[PDB]
Amino acid sequence: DPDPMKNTCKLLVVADHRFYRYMGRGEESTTTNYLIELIDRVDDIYRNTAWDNAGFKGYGIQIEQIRILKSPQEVKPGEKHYNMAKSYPNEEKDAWDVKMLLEQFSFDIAEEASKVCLAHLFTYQDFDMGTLGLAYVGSPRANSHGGVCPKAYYSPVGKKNIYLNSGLTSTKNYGKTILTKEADLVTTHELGHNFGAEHDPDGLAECAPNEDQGGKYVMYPIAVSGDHENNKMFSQCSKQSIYKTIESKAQECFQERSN
Ligand SMILES: CC#CCOc1ccc(S(=O)(=O)N2CCSC(C)(C)[C@@H]2C(=O)NO)cc1
Ligand SMILES: [Zn+2]
Repeated sequence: DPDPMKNTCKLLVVADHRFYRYMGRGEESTTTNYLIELIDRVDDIYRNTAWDNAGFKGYGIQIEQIRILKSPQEVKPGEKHYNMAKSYPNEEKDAWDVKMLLEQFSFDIAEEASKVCLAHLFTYQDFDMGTLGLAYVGSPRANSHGGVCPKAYYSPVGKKNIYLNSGLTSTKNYGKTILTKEADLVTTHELGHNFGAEHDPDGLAECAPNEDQGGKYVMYPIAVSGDHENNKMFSQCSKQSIYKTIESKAQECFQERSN
């Protein structure tokens, strides 16, 4: 039965200078409110999900710290940063290579990252191939590096400890802002990875239903529209993975739900 004291994954949420400018209209309060609202709607999905299809419910996400980067991190030659002005590795792209950004962000946020269940990056960058978000997959194993619950690994190159309790979401795709309902689902799904779910097996009918049965679930490998019933829910495939992970990791790094 869930532990009321250990039922919530507290977030560090970062809005880099891009999201701030283009989603928050250059306003800190606007940016802050947007993401408080976003995470709150993502939390409705999680909290209301029964991972064992019965009483293993109530588990959610809350922001512990929001950080708004009103300004890019200035960079001289031969040095990089996730919230730097320029994209990496190609300068002449709208966006970073998604995997390198997640990697960069995790290195830069390392000191903060160790203090929280999860760290999440919000950005406004048009990644190639319609890519919208990325995150490390959690696991019930104690040594797992990735997903819920910070676990140090030393980077000899980085000259410090890193935590892969992280993920990111962009609200820009094919040259435009995505829909609010799309953004909610990008974050649900990345946090879903963090929480331990791999993508749904697309040829398995129970975990990838046809439209007439409510459509695909949120861990479907191709961005869902959010128009169909199942789009905002977790498949049984996702439940079984996330359940195991929560069952093991809640005692480690989950906290009490705050008002
Ligand atoms: C709208 C919506 C939705 C559900 O969440 C998603 C988040 C990212 C992607 S993705 O960026 O399109 N993509 C799918 C192919 S594998 C790759 C890593 C490229 C990525 C993903 O699954 N990230 O978690 C799709 C759905
Ligand atoms: Zn995914």
